[PDB]
Order: sequence, then structure tokens, then C-alpha cells
Amino acid sequence: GMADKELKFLVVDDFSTMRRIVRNLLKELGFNNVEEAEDGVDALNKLQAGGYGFVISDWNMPNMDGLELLKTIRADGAMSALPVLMVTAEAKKENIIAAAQAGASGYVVKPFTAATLEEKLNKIFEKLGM
Ligand SMILES: [Mg+2]
Repeated sequence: GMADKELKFLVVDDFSTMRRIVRNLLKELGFNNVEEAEDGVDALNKLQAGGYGFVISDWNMPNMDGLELLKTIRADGAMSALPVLMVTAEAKKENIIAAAQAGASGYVVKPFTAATLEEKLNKIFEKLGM
């Protein structure tokens, strides 16, 4: 819920309904510049076009999962610093630690509300100095 309301989000989830949920919560908070991807490879293909400012990624996706997507983002020169918020159905100490070591900006359990998403985005913005 930072003031840069045109920050371009990539919402990554293999469930169309989950992408629509995140897309609608972001809209409620004032973020309308949003694109969607269905797995890690889809997401990287769209990220290569440039201009993205925030990634919200499902942890469990086929072909390329959220952890491998995050690792590929952090290894990319031009995207190295992109915020990545990981989304999971269940919080597990080991998943959270592995995500943190791979550079995850944050971690949220679904289903979540607009207030909770707003809280996660702010905390990430504040942590990174945005
Ligand atoms: Mg999934």
C-alpha cells in the first residue's frame, strides 16, 4: 500500500481462481497494473519483457515451482532485487527457511484478506527501504 500505485505486479499461480483472487485484492488496494503467469517458466518469460516491480508467487506449481522461480529471479542481473512474496496453503518451518535463504522477500499463508496482503506488502516495502 505504498504510494507508487502503478507498480507492475506479476501474479504467479497455477490456479486461475487464485490469480483472480490476488488480482482483485491488489485492485482493492489500488494496484491495477497486474499481469498473471501460470508457472515458473511462464513467469520468467513475461518477466523478461521488463518493467515489473513486484512478484507474488505460489510455492507449489508444476514444471517450475515457486522456489526455483525465486532462485532464477535472484540469479538474474536485471531482476536480482525484485520483491518476491511467496504464497502457500500451509506454513512449514522448513519451507520458510528455504525461501528466506533463496532470497524471498516475504511469505504469506492463503486464504488471506486485503488487510493481510496490505500488511505483507508494507512490511516488504519497509524492510527493503521502499
Ligand atoms: Mg499451486
